[PDB]
Amino acid sequence: ARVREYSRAELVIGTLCRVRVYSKRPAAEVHAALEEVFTLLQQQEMVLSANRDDSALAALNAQAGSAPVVVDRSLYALLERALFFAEKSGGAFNPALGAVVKLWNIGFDRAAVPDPDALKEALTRCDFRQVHLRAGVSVGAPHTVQLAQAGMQLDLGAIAKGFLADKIVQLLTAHALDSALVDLGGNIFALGLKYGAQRLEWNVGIRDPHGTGQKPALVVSVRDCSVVTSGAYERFFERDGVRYHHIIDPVTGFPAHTDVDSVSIFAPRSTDADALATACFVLGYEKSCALLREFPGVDALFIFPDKRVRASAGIVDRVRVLDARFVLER
Ligand SMILES: Nc1ncnc2c1ncn2[C@@H]1O[C@H](COP(=O)(O)O)[C@@H](O)[C@H]1O
Ligand SMILES: [Mg+2]
Ligand SMILES: [Mn+2]
Repeated sequence: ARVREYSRAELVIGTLCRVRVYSKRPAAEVHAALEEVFTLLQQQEMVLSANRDDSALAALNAQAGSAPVVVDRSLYALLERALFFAEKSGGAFNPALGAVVKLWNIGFDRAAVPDPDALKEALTRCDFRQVHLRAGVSVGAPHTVQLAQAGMQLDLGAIAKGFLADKIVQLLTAHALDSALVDLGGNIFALGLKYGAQRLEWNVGIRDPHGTGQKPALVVSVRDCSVVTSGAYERFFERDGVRYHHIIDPVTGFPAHTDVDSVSIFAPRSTDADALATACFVLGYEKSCALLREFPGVDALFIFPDKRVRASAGIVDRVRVLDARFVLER
C-alpha cells in the first residue's frame, strides 16, 4: 500500500482555496473527501458571506431590530465564538462591524474615504453586545439570533476562513485522513505531518508584509496547528498618498493605526487563530501580548515595520528566516 500526494484548488468564498493531502487510502476515497471539501466551501459561502444579498447572513442582517431568527447549529456556534473573542479582546475584534465596513468597502471599489458624520453614525450601530444568542435546553430546541440594534450588521470576514478551515479539518478526519495542508486564501491548517517513509512537520510560509506575495519571508515548522496572519497590506486602497487598509479599529472607525505590520497566530483551532490575528493587529504589540496571556495554548509571531520579528516561546525555535532582510529576535 503506497503513499500518494493529492491537491485540489478552486476559487470559492472569494479567494483561492487549496487542500493538499498525503494518504495511503484508495485514491477514490481521497477524491471523495476532496469532492466534499469543495462542496462544503460552496454551501458555506451561501451561509456566511457578508457581500452577497442571498446568504443566510444577509437574511439575518435584514432582520436587524426585529424578532429572533432561527439559525442552524453551526452558524450559532460560530457566532458564539465570535462574541467570545469580541468580549475577551474588548471589542478590538468585533463581528458586528458591518455598518462601518460596508461604508469603507464602497470606498475600495471607487477610491473614496467615507464621510465624517456618516462614519460616526455607522459606529453607533456596531455594538456586538446587542447580538443576542438564545438556545433552549429541551430536545430539538431551536437556536436563534436576535440583532437588537436597528441597522446593525454582522460581518464575519475576520473569523469565517478560520471556521471553514476547522470544518474542513473535521471533514478530512471524518474520511480517515490525517495528513493535509488546508489553505483558504492564506488561512492555513497543517493537519498531522507530511511525508518526505520519513514523516516531517509542515513548513508554513509567512509573507513579507510589503512583498509581492510570491515568496515567504519566513517559514515555521508545525504539526496539528493553524497559522493565520492578519496584515496591513492584504487589502487596501490609496487616495491622495494615504493608504486605507481593510482592518478597522472599532474605536476610530478608521483602518487601525498599529505598531506591527502583521500578526500570525498559531492555534489548535483556526477559528481562534483567525479571530485573534485580527484582534492583535488592532491592539498592537504590547496589548496583544497581554491578551494572549489569557490563551496559553496559542503562540504568536509579530513582524514589525523595521523587519524585526518576535515569536513566542512555543514556536520561536521552529522559525527559519528565508529573507535575510528580516531578523528573528531571540
Ligand atoms: N476590527 C474588526 N473586527 C472584526 N472584523 C473586522 C474588523 N475590521 C474589519 N473586519 C472584517 O474582517 C475582515 C478582516 O479579517 P482578517 O483579514 O481576518 O483580519 C475585513 O475585511 C472586514 O470584513
Ligand atoms: Mg481574522
Ligand atoms: Mn483572516
